[PDB]
Amino acid sequence: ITILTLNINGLNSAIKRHRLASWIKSQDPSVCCIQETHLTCRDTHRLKIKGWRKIYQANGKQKKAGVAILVSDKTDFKPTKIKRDKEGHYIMVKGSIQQEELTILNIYAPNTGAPRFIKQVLSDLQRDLDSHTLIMGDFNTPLSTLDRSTRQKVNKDTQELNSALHQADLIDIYRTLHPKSTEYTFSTANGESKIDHIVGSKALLSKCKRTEIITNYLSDHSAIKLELR
Ligand SMILES: [Mn+2]
Repeated sequence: ITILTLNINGLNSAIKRHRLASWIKSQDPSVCCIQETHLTCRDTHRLKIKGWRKIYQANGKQKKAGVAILVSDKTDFKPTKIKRDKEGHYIMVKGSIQQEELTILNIYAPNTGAPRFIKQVLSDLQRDLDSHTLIMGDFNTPLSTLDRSTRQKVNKDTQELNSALHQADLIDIYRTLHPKSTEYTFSTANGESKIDHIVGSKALLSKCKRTEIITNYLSDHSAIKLELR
């Protein structure tokens, strides 16, 4: 299967929804984690993509944040649990694909206090984390020195997040498969950073076949795609 993460930078326009649908069809992911749909909980019906009927969403009441997990019609996904943030910053979906269990946590961290935010979500969802977990999305933080063009060491709050990840036997899959990578998923006029991530259970590393970053015209973030046995 293929799993794809993208911060879409809003889906309140028909044109954005159309171009996203075309891009998804082309990429043909089994499961797609989207951040920043900007859809209100009253507007979630607006997200429909032919070929991806099962769409699980977490949304607040304003046109900000918002996350979705889309599952391909060709994927026989059998859900077992879905947990939605009432504020629209994360959604967890658990289930199986051909008798292989998978836990996916789609996260959009705020641009201030991100590593603290992510650490708190991990704590809140501690009982549902497992040895077949993927945590993906826009963490709004580096995880290691090479995740920023500046090469600054990550701060204390980020170190604390990394320790919490380590205690859960979670690793940065991208950086594990590509240790020397100086790729990025976000930029500004003066620098670049890899703030979008695929984190997962140590036990899933054996199933992780390939991962890559995908630049695109849709958003101010590049996507990350993972192929999983
Ligand atoms: Mn944004």
